[PDB]
Amino acid sequence: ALDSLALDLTLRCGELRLTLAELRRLDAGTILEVTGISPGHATLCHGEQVVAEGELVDVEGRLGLQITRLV
Amino acid sequence: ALDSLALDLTLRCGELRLTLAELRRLDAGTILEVTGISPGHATLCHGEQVVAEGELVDVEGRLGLQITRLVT
Amino acid sequence: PALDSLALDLTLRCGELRLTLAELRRLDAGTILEVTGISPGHATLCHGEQVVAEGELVDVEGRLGLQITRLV
Amino acid sequence: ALDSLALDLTLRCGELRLTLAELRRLDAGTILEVTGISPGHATLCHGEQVVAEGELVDVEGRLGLQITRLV
Repeated sequence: ALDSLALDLTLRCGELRLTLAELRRLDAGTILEVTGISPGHATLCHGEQVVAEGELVDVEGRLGLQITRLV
Repeated sequence: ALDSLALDLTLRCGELRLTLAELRRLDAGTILEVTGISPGHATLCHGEQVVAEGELVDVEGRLGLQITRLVT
Repeated sequence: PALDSLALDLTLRCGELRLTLAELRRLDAGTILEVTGISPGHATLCHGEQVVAEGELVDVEGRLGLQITRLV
Repeated sequence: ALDSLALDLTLRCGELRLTLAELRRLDAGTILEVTGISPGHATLCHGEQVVAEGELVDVEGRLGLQITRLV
């Protein structure tokens, strides 16, 4: 009777800090380096809490997340 | 001095909805369908708010975000 | 500001060297010339002969990138 | 004019266009993508005139330009 509770989850595929002044100054075409993550890796999140780890995969041209570890 | 505010940003590579039951049935190997983003793309987020859109790139093995648009 | 829209043709500069006309005449394929001004992996961003930024050369999926280390 | 004339040459290892507004807005740590060149390639220039092409080489820690084509 709560098993049916629907959770909005997001894929967190990197983390970084910028100052507000830095963020205001970003232009299209510039690349931000996002250290701390293996490229294509994503964490499955509810808000700030991690629920699962995964890899971004191609599914017939669509984006999929293949779960590698439940957390 | 507010320009000096350090913001914790995330790269968001999509979203999905799962019930508590589904989240409980979830195991290694399961492929979940992702919505809200074209593949190879990501948004730059402060909490739940988008501040930019971009494309994921590889920079000598490190992940990069090539900004395509600032949400301003 | 109207001058903000000014398109500048900037150059990546990977150092410099001085040759006499005789030397440049003698210069054949395969010769390695010593470079001054930068150490390997570095470049300046240049407008004409004016340095406007310094940075590091990176590879972006087979493309050249300049990672800015300082704006001048 | 004589063979003893000394030319100040530069290594051009890429070209790009930014507006002044874009250039004003650049921050340390951001990456600019420089299309139209193979990484490590450089042209040897007198002003805006190409006199040679080559590859950037590391020789015992020191930067060199290995000449591939004379112009």
